[PDB]
Amino acid sequence: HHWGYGKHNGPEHWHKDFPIAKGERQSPVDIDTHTAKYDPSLKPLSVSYDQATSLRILNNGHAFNVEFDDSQDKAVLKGGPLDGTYRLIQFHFHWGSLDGQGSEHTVDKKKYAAELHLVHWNTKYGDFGKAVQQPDGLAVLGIFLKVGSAKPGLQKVVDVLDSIKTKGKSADFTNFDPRGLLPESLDYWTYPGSLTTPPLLECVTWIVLKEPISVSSEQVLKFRKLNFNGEGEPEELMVDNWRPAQPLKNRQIKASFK
Ligand SMILES: C=CCN1CCC[C@@H]1CNC(=O)c1cc(S(N)(=O)=O)cc(OC)c1OC
Ligand SMILES: [Zn+2]
Repeated sequence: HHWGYGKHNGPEHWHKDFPIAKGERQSPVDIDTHTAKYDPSLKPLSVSYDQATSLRILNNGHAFNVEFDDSQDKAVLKGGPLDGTYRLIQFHFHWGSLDGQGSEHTVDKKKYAAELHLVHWNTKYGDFGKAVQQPDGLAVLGIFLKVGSAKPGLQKVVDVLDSIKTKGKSADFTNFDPRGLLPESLDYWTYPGSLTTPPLLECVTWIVLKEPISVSSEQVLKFRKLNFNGEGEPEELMVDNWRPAQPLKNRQIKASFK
């Protein structure tokens, strides 16, 4: 009886195995655009993905993760609210059964069709497992997806999903360029928070881009053909793999833009 996104094991149950689920800095949150304050002291974010080395794509039973070589400073996130250098380890998405839900963060209670998370770790802690034990260990770049025009830079991801339908399947996924998943603007909101999956560790500086990317209906329909189950098991479509907004508590969301 492991955690997941069903009736019996979904987000309202997680606190029993992971009591931090009711903690002081949980994610995701609703971004109230009228209460977020412009912070002129933040910087421009620096997203340096030209040397990124993707390796593999894995269906982990929750989402699919595109994994990178993080054994050197190749694809790194710096600036904005961050001090130091954060290495890209993996990206994944959260999405819905229908276009009106899927994102984890919300904007004035608006749900997007999906949300991309680019997960990076703070090199001062040496490895990812040490970083997730620190309050400043991870930086997650979050990007909303709306349904409209296709995202050309996403199609290589879409076209490999048939090969990783079920939990525990992986495929070679070399030479994928994550720059093709970014919107034009790097305007963002930021706040201190958590992993949105168990173990829900309070180790994340969240950086959520204001500008969504557009993907096609055909692209997101291919996300919804994945399976939470392993091969040969009763089919459970991989949909609605999002945690809902959590209480903001004693936190301020800051804006990089006026
Ligand atoms: C070294 C320990 C930390 N490990 C322990 C098992 C998962 C946890 C790592 N969690 C993540 O990387 C992880 C984080 C997120 S999220 N939405 O960025 O918090 C999602 C995910 O899979 C959809 C993840 O699993 C790979
Ligand atoms: Zn995520």
